[PDB]
Amino acid sequence: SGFRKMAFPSGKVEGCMVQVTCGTTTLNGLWLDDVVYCPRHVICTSEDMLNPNYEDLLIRKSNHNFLVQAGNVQLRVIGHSMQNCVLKLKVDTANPKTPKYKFVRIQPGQTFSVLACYNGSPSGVYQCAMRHNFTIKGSFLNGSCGSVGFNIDYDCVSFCYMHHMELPTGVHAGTDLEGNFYGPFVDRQTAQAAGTDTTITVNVLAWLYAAVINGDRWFLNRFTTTLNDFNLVAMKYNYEPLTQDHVDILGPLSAQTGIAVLDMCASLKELLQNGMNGRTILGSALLEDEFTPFDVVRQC
Amino acid sequence: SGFRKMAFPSGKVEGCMVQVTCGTTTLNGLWLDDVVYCPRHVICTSEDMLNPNYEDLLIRKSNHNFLVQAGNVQLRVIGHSMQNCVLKLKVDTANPKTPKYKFVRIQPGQTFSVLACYNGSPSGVYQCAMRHNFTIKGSFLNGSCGSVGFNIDYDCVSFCYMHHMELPTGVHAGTDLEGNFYGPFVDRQTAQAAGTDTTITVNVLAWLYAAVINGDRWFLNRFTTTLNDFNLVAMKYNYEPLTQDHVDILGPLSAQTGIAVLDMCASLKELLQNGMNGRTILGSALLEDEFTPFDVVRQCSGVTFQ
Ligand SMILES: CN(C)c1ccc(N(Cc2cc(Cl)cs2)C(=O)Cc2cncc3cccc(O)c23)cc1
Ligand SMILES: CN(C)c1ccc(N(Cc2cc(Cl)cs2)C(=O)Cc2cncc3cccc(O)c23)cc1
Repeated sequence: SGFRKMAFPSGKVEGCMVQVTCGTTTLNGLWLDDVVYCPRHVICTSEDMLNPNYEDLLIRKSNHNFLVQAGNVQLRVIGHSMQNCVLKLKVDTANPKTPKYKFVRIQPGQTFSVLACYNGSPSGVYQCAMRHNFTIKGSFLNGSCGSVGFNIDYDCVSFCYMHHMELPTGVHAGTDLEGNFYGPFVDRQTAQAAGTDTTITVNVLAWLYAAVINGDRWFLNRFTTTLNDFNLVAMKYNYEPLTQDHVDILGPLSAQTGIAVLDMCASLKELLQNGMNGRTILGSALLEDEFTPFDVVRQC
Repeated sequence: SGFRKMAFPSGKVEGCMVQVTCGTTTLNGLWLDDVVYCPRHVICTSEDMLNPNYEDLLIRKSNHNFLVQAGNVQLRVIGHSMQNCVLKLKVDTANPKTPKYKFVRIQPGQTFSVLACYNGSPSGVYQCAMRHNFTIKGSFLNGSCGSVGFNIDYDCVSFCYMHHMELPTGVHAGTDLEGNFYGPFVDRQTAQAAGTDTTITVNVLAWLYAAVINGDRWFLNRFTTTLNDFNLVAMKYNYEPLTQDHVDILGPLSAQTGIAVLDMCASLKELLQNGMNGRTILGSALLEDEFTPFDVVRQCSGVTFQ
């Protein structure tokens, strides 16, 4: 039984974490084969941060400017090029602990594990998901830039997030492992604000199905709804409109529990329309949208 | 900024995880040096677990009736011994991935990461607190037996938990890597139930302390309280009575954030006598007692681990 906000075994990612130092700026890097990936604003300073010209600032750099320390070893960088907002660094030695890896770009609502690191050494691991405003809510302090999000399915590790900045609202933004920012954000200190965050409707329903598996059924009702009726209620509560694709992906859980997906929407509709009543679902007194349908099946 | 349920990096632990197979039963082991640790109920069949005779099922076993495997590699068993509810298995090859480790037993209210393993392969890591009925609100299925709980201090691992059973309330309990059970539990299949629980007060205060640091400060009030005044209300609401040493542990937080402990105990006392009134603290509709003060220090200072 049981259900928890469980993350992935971080061991693969820890063996790839290095500490990149450029000038007086020190952030973590990700050492994969002969390349060390890190946010390109490592070459930037606060003065340049407003509207930096990275290509201009990069050609003014040489390999003797970049200090990479994988524990007690200084790494001989032999190449510096850019790829969007991710800075890549060629080195003479491939990382011995490099796992089978792949670079992916996730869609909003997808969950991934984050290895929070400071000065190249891991500090902790937690589970995050990509909000629909293209931000994440993880715990990050200054110097955590370069920490990565990932998802280990099979031996292969799917890198999908690199941490770059924290927004004024406290949420965090980043890029895929190719430097493309999630959302409209750019690697500049200029005023950027996060769009209003909608609740993940599909993940809450998947989380509910997990509860039924574990035995909680108080939220269930005899009602059902048409899909159009439910999304009209959902946006009233700042929820995400639910696609037919979302219904199809919730089918696998529907079969195992016997509850129709739209039948489960009615329980969600009543739950929003009434409240938690003090009772809890899986120990949570709120509705958890950080569990994709895949997460529910994998753990249950 | 931001607050998350964060666990220790599992990498040191993953390199100790092995599978153990005795007879028909397969479960997880922990390979440290030339000895692997697994719960002693591996030798048991479901028929035998009704009335087990653990001493006698040992000597019947031979040194080749334990199929231990580290990935595809298969380890060669030298000898076996039982230490309480934990079975120790000597093997020919000492583990080259053995980290700086030590066996610790945590007191209730302590938190620790629990790497979840199935068939000797790590599957997930999550943070658990030792509840005061001595159980764990964790996620476990069949084959999860042998998963261990641990803490990382400096570069030293602290193995503190081993998972054996699942109670019928959906909670879990086990031992302290020396076979010594946590709470009134035995490793047999005969009618064990989880005792009534009390909220960990000190981990609630630290959690509220975190809310202040990450902006959320609605709950603060001008008043202050006193241990005896507060604790009297605490027993009524099935809360832990707050002791002297609890405040000293929370002392660093009160200094770093600037509001007094007994001032903050007041914000809890009013909260536990008025409800949250629809407000959410760090976006949670209920109080969280699964964050020790050292846990939030680890997250508000970013203590790295080598
Ligand atoms: C000059 N330099 C090294 C530098 C480094 C980081 C930043 N920024 C601002 C921007 C980054 C980008 Cl990209 C566009 S603006 C950061 O946001 C850093 C940061 C990252 N994660 C968590 C944090 C938590 C608290 C405070 C922080 O500063 C945090 C600015 C300049
Ligand atoms: C025969 N054998 C190896 C065996 C191993 C474990 C058990 N038990 C029952 C007892 C364990 C102890 Cl100690 C005293 S009774 C377990 O509880 C195992 C278990 C653990 N966690 C999650 C589970 C989820 C579903 C089903 C499970 O069986 C789960 C019974 C027999």
